[PDB]
Amino acid sequence: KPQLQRLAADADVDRMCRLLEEDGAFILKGLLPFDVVESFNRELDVQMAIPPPKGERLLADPHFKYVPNVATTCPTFRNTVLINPVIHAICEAYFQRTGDYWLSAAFLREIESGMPAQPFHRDDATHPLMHYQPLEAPPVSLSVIFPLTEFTEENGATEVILGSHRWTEVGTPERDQAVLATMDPGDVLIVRQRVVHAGGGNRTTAGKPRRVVLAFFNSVQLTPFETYRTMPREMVESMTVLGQRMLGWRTMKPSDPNIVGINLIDDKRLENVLQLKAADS
Amino acid sequence: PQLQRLAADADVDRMCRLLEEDGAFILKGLLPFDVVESFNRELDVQMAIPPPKGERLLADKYPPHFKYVPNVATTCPTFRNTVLINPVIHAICEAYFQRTGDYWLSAAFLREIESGMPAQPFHRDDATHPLMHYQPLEAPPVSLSVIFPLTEFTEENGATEVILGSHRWTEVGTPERDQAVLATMDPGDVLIVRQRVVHAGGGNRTTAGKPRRVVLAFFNSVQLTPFETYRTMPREMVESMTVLGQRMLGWRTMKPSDPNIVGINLIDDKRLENVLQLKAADS
Ligand SMILES: [Fe+3]
Ligand SMILES: [Fe+3]
Repeated sequence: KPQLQRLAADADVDRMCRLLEEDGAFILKGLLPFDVVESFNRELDVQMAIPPPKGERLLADPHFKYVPNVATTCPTFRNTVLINPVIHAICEAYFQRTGDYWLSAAFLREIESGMPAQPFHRDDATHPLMHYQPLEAPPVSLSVIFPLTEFTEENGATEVILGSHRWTEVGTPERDQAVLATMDPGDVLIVRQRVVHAGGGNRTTAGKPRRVVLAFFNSVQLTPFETYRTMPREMVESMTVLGQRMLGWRTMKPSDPNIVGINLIDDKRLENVLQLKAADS
Repeated sequence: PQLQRLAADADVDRMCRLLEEDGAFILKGLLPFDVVESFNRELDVQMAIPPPKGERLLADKYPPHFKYVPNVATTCPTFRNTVLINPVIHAICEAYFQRTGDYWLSAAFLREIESGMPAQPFHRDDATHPLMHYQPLEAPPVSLSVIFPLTEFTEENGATEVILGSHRWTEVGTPERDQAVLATMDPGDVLIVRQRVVHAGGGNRTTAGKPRRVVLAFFNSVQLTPFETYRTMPREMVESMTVLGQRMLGWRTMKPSDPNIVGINLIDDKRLENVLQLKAADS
């Protein structure tokens, strides 16, 4: 059975665009260097060791290891991963027809041993209107998936069904229709909108849990799952322009027919109203 | 067949159906005179202020006669404290968005059509979020146009031209203007227009007098990014609004329908309003 294509991180972007439309997913080898993976990994270690908050936990409410909006608490992600050029070439190619995109969410998941796999699904629950968008419409969401442990047959490599974005419905596909996204930390799995998939769970009996970071880039038309308006100003101005843009701190622009933009106020750009500085401005 | 006019106390089920059938209707005398009146007074203060000389994203694209006050919620207490939380408007919205879930205010701004501007083309309110163009008619609606005449609407001053049922058309095309019926209203009335209905601003034939004045509010599914972002309102202003008002303007976590079980516009796995420890006049 045809497997997921592995690609060198410096591969030409049009093949990745091509692959997204043909297979619906692909893998980049060694996009993030080891030291970058290492820092992010110890930054996330801090948040995991931070005691549990007592209020309500909207998504956490058995054992659900999970760090939300890692961009506010993980400098490596905020300052390096989020702005990674290869990622954004893909995005610009992919969001060609829809226009500006930004970060709807990026959060950590750990999968303990002996957890059942996911059921096959499409990433269309956060914005259910996507369920009704036809395949031909301009895509408005892109799943980017960072392994931070080994992804193996054993621990539950992500399962993808290639080409399945062409289906009208998910239905009940069989596990042996999927292929495995086995990768090493530093690699990245990129999944097109409408592609059917499932996390593998974890069938190790005893051992370290599989750790994945899930990033969702959507058209700026879609409301971000996580709002970054509470980030302190000084933290925001320490980011590059592109980083500020991805986190909803600037005015954006869906493609024409929208000739004006979005996320604006007083008929001005938000960043100008806020007198916003940036690492690279 | 003309747009049906209904009393403000009309039954909501009947209104919802009219949106499926006709696509638009009108509420007569929804806002009392004092509300219309003081809303107008607050507007004239903004019209008295010369437009900025910085960049102006929407105005600059129009000619230098564009009369426009953006996001009136930030400068018109009457809209922010009364009109925007109107019980009838929200009874309609709760029904219209039943299948998509929580909604909020993408935009609410002022237009003034001076004497002598020609007819606006027949369009649909689907340019801000073009993804709306591709949704099937069967999909849960995600956007709703609420139209507030602040002056008299008549055929001479270009009452809104609406084409009933035109949401079921596959294309817009280029229809001629006698296919449309007119939304002649008095101030205090409201024109409710469903997603995908074809319509146009008529223009202004009058040679003198007051420009036709309208406030257009767009209630969208919370899945859709608000056009106007109200995150720069001073906190004190926000906390003097009702909870509902705060939800309308993005200051609280909202919830799209299932299969979204979590919500949207939250942070630290918590509700935005709780992270902010945000009070409200009725909290
Ligand atoms: Fe998924
Ligand atoms: Fe319109």
